Amino acid sequence: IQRYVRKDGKCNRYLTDIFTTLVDLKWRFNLLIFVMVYTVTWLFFGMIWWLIAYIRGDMDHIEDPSWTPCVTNLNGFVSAFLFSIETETTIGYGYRVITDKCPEGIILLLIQSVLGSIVNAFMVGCMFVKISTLVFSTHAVISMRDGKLCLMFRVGDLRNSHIVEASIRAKLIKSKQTSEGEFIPLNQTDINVGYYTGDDRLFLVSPLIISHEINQQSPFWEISKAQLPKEELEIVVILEGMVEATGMTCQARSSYITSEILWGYRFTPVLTLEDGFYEVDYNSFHETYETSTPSLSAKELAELANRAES
Amino acid sequence: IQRYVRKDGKCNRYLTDIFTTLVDLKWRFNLLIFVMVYTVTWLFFGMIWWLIAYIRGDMDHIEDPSWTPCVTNLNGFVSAFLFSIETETTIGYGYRVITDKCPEGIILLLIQSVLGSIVNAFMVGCMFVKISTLVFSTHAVISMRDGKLCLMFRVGDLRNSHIVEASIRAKLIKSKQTSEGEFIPLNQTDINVGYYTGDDRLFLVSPLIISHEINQQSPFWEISKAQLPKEELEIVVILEGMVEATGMTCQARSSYITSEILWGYRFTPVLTLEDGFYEVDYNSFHETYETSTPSLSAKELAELANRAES
Amino acid sequence: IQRYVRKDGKCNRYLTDIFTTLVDLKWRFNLLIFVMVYTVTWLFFGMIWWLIAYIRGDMDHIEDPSWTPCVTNLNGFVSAFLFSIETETTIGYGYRVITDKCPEGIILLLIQSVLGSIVNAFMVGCMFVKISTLVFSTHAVISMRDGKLCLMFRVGDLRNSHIVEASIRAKLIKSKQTSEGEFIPLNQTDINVGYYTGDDRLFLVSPLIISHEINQQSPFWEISKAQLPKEELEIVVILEGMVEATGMTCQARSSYITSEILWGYRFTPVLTLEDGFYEVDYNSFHETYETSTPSLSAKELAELANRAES
Amino acid sequence: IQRYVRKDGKCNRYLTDIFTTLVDLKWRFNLLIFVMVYTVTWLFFGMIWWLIAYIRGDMDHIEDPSWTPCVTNLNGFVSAFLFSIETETTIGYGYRVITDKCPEGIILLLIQSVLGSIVNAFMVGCMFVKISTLVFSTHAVISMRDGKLCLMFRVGDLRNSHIVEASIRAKLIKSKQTSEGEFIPLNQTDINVGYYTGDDRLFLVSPLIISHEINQQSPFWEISKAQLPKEELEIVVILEGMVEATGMTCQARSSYITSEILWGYRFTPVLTLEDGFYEVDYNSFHETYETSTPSLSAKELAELANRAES
Repeated sequence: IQRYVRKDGKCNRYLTDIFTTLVDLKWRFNLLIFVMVYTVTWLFFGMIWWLIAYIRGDMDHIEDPSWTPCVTNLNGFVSAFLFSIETETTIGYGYRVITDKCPEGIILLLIQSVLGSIVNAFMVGCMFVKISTLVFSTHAVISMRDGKLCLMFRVGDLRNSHIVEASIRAKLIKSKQTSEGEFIPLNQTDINVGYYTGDDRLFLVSPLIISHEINQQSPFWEISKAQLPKEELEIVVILEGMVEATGMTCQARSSYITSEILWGYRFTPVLTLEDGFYEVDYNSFHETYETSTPSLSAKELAELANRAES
Repeated sequence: IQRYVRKDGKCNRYLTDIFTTLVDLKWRFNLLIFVMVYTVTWLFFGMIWWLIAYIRGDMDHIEDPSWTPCVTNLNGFVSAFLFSIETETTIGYGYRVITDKCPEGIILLLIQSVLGSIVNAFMVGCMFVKISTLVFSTHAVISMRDGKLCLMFRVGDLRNSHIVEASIRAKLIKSKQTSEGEFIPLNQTDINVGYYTGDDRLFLVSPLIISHEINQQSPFWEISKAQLPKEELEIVVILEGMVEATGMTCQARSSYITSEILWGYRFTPVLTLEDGFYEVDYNSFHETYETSTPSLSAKELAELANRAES
Repeated sequence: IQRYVRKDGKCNRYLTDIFTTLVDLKWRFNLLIFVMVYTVTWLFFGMIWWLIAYIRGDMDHIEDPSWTPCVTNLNGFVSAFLFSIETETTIGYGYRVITDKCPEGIILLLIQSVLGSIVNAFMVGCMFVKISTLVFSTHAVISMRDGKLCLMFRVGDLRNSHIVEASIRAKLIKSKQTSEGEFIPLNQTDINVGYYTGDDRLFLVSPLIISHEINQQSPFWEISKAQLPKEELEIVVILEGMVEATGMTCQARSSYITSEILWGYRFTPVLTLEDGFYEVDYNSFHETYETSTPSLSAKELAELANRAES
Repeated sequence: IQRYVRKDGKCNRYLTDIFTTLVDLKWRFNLLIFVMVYTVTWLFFGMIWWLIAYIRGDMDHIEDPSWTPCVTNLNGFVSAFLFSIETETTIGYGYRVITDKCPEGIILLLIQSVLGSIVNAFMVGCMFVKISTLVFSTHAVISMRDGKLCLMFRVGDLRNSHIVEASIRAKLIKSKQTSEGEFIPLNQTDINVGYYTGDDRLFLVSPLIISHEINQQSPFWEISKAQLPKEELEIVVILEGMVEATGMTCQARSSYITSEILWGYRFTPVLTLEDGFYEVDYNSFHETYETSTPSLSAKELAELANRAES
């Protein structure tokens, strides 16, 4: 596409996967499907019972002789759904005699019991799996901090709750042409976010600015304001944080195209102490303000520094 | 609050969230709620079942004249809750006929069956999730050790059962002022407790003093004894380890403020080995005993060594 | 063997183990064995009942007298499987009485009930455990990249969903000869695929070329194009990554024997770019087209470059 | 103790942990205890039913001339354990009267139902939790490898399964003495078994000799053969591996002592080729032989080599 990975976390005929994702449903949808399957099974078994009643429908409905046709289930009407409910739900009341010695399809009862236990097991499994928030800045910025040009992207958690001890990874994807003439459509170069020093794992208790220093080994070493607009480089940032309870790393992914990166601006502070509690403005959490950042190349700035040292 | 993370492990209208907290309950609380929901279901079902026979309940309670006004039940006005218990718990005794041929409403027993299965499934699921110790020094200290100024804090296991694969990470939170003049309220800079050499990952069999050397890279590089009181920088130290008995990872957080960071001290001995075993005293683990350590800063101590070189 | 680890992922009387793998069965096989075992348990219960009633199967069956050799149950000798189905499935219809005076032993019912509960409990857990792809290029290649010789192997995600957070680890197993004189049959030397730089934890949208630079530290540092056929060195590469949809860890072992690792070839581009249209074809993933890669030994080539520099 | 951690993996009043130990039982023990629990529940309820027989023992209990002393359950004798089995496991027949309209309390049925459901749920949960190989060389050896002194300890997996990512970590515990005169009784100093080079996650298809080179940073940098016995160094090695089929992490802990470390010893090849195919001999795993090595210290050896080369 134009943008490789979208800003939310997405990059840009099967009868088994539908069953797998059916367990991943809202509780109301799950209970609704759970009642519907049972109702269908009861209705089908009741229809089966009426088909077994074709043998004795009119011969001795109330004659009660020594042999009434071959009475099975002792029910005189098509409303034998009572017998079906009692057999499936294992609540046989005996008002309807389970069966006579007459050779009916007792195997129909064998099917109801196994099917019910199997349907019940499936429903229990579906109930078991079903019952058992990070934000990045809109515009990553470039600013001059502590004598070095740096690339800054802010990270936070919108909710008051924060998933502490997060880890950050940054990958710059852009096309590279090598010395031999090899063209790689999507070259991936990792960005230092403190991995060497162990600074990747950090606390986000407040919204904080993740900083990549531009240096000789950095992918941006020779990036300058002059050519940064044209270059199609794309930055993709993945954040993995283990939740406070039953912690598991959740991948919060964002992207920054050359348009989103801004030169000469830096994020505007989000923390201000009032009455011992630090006001956190999520409205200004993304907002960036102009700073006096040199427009020369980072390598050019280093060369100017060495010239000054002499 | 002025102190960011407290010493214990804490930093300083929803139907689903309360339901999630309810599954996380004591065993006694869980069995109590499990019996209470069933009792409510049985009582409600008894009342609703009583409503169906209201027309024939007084018409012929025991008269049964020529089997007329069939009640769709053989139950009497009082203690008809037995029919509710039989329907919900699937005992299905035939003393009271579940449903007479007279139709009335047979859908009441369908509702009871689905509700009972659903309530049973939810209770089983809540029961399934329910069934299925590190300590830090009160005061961190600084002393001269092995020719280098160092910062030490005790880390111990309260229970004799060991915690394997303990990893210790220390992050110092203080407000940095950049060269540009952009103020960072909560700048987090990592402290090297052995991450490079793999000394970070340690097996704690007894309380062991984790030590960070104050070198050029250390945030404390230029902290003299006079400076340590002045600065309000805070340490946050986290130990993540799994139990020896079971592979369950526990994360224990702790904090240290300038008030609890002492100078010219060293921890006392927790273990003295004699009589066939280590003599373990946790009385002295929190306690410290003073030492004579140069008041000059670590950078200043290296400067003093340079002066000795002259 | 000739090849240590095969190309797919494989390297080259117990009641508990077969039982453990039995839970890992196809859904159809599991439901089939479940219904079959339930039917078998029911068939056995019916047979034991005939033996229990064997003494009174005639004596009071023919007489139909009052409490005189009254049978254990009010059932006939033939079609007595109904009693077993009712007792085991907990239907308890009551046309046949559960136990009578002059019982002749009611112990069988206790055994049947415990066995039935145990069977259901055991086979619900099996149902629960049961209900609750990266391709490597066939031929690793050697190409001249960025002014240095490099060993590169293509990794492809067959699934349209992109694999995320993939870590690559490469180990060269060779018959190392020590200077001491010890001959190590299977000496494992790790290969640097970006571990220090952090490039191992790569993000693959499309099949990408994993590259190892042949430097002094590299195991194949002195390997030569003439000797590339001679050697018996084998490369084992393992990829552990998370799917975008799900965080599932997998292992994909591969082998690159002396013959499979070509010299002078570079991979075929998988991605087709059409005005922002990205197409990934796995038909061309394995193809390699030749380049005039320098055939001198990497160490020899570096030394020649050094001599040229002078 | 004399030895801190034993060679197998061990280092050297509660009503909650007993339940955990009971869930952690053999399958036979779990089914046995469950059947015993069911028998206890039924037997206790049956007595209680005989106690309910106190109010109406024989007034119309047998003869039944009138409804006087109409029984809660129509059971003539103390052997009313048929009623207990029927009520608790929900197979009520009705040959024995379920309830009457003259009872002294039918709360016992409610108690029986709740206890039975709770017992079944607990016994299903226990069954669910219940249903749902590394070895080291007996004595480590210090030998001359590739012209440099090294510490070698052989580790392998007995089962042929291809355990993956068998990361190995070595910690040397000794009573190190500081310049201050305060000696930590246990000082954990990390040993570089490949963590710096990324060689730690070794494969164990063939038993393989883990090698630690002795350099300036190595703990044994100054140790010598004749001086090895006097020292108190204790080496503890922990190996973590995963089985092929996404197996759970398995942690094996082993130890060594001063007299279990030997000089000029090389493990004999665990696998020796037979008939053109290498043969695995777990009998030869622990086997060692005396090899020709120099007896001087590693630091002293380095100084001697430097003197020879000036």
